[PDB]
Amino acid sequence: VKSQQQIIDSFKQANQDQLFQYYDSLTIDQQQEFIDQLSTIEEPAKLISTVEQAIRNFTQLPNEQTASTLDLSKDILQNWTELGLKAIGNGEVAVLLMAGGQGTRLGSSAPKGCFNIELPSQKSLFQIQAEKILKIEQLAQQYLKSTKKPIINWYIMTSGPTRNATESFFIENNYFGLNSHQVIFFNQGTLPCFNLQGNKILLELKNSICQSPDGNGGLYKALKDNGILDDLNSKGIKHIHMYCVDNCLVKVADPIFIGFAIAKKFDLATKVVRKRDANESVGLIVLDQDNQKPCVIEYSEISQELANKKDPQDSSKLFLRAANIVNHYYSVEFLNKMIPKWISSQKYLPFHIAKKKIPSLNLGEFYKPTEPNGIKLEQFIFDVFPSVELNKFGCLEVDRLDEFSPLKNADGAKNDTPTTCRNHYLERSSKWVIQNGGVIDNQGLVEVDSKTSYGGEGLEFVNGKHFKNGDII
Ligand SMILES: CC(=O)N[C@H]1[C@@H](OP(=O)(O)OP(=O)(O)OC[C@H]2O[C@@H](n3ccc(=O)[nH]c3=O)[C@H](O)[C@@H]2O)O[C@H](CO)[C@@H](O)[C@@H]1O
Ligand SMILES: [Mg+2]
Repeated sequence: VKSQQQIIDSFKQANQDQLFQYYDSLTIDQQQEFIDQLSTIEEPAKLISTVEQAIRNFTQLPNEQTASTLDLSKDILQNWTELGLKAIGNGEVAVLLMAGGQGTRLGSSAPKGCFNIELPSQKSLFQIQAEKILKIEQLAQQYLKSTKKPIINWYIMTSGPTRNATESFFIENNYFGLNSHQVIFFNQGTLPCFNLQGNKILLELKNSICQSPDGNGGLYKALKDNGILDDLNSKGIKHIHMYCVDNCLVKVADPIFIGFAIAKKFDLATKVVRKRDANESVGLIVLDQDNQKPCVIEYSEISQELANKKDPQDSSKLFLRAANIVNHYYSVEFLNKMIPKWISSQKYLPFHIAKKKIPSLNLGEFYKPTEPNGIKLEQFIFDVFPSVELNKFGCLEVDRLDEFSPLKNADGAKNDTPTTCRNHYLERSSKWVIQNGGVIDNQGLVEVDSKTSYGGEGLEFVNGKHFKNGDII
């Protein structure tokens, strides 16, 4: 621990004198708290240098590293399903939920997982995913003929701001049927916010700097610091499924995805769907021709010309169309070996710059700006992809209508709203029912309860039966 004076000196030597503009006029407790806040920032001069640093030839992945659920035979998919249900039934599968984002585009005070897309069940994203988990645990247990149901640890990464309401939500709901010990919360770190030029850290208040979650890429360090990686080893976990909280269709702990990784012996794998259109705000999974490594090019950093390139083999398609749906597979053995490397260098987790309108101290009191006035920093979870060996990387293309419908925007937008989430969810439910001989009245849509079906299976009993709009099956 450094003394109050030492923390101050270090920030001054890093040229952050603006941070102490009003220091002397603060009470002693405000000064002590400010210093406490400042001391969590490891090596400021470096960080400010690293931020300075922050301020192309791609092609499609080789066929050898790709596979698609829309092409594989029922037997292969069934075999992967079994490989995954076995891993699950043996207590080898854990799930990592990234829920540290603020979801600004959604305009809501509560954490996004608490969001209710108004399905007939009124169930939140969090509840939907928890029943998804209970369900696959049962499917795994049936498959293995176990007496006891396997447990799938659900590690939920929250941010300082989303933590209390998230944990409280789960407690208030008795964990949605899950064992209280299998839902494990841990906070990711933050990074200071900077001025538009990126050389000065912004003051939120006379005695506090503006800070924000360090991006989903800050998960690796949170994993190590919060003893999560330690827990994986102690519980004998071998497989990890990491996903985004906003996907209302997400197949949590999808046995097919896990079987796919097991079958091929992949250290790392990821899911993609066909890009909606040139402008869809999705990263794209490609092969960097320069180093012959898999990687993702984010939607906010790809050139307009490249996002619109037509495919040389087919004019009607976009050349780069493997949209990233934030569904990753990691082997625990790969994480044990790589996490130490990934968090001790900007090489695999470079900062990403995002201009923002940041409510903060005016250069002299608070104020809500109406044009960008600073930058937030973010590390991206996929920046470690090129560190994997190509033949150890897998890319599974899946069906969007069954696996990806994100909640990104408040109602009113054309895409990725509570309304599109709801419709996609009900359409998938209705299709499963109908696909099983069920009959839904015209203009009717039903909801399938995960307790009844994880993803379409076990719906045979629905044959010949009729349904009305809004029924829950
Ligand atoms: C960096 C990244 O993943 N980009 C992906 C993200 O875009 P996008 O920019 O929309 O990312 P989001 O901001 O919604 O974050 C993705 C996920 O990471 C979480 N999160 C984010 C920031 C943070 O500090 N902590 C944290 O836990 C969010 O809670 C969410 O579960 O989803 C798109 C699919 O919809 C993909 O095509 C993009 O490639
Ligand atoms: Mg292939």
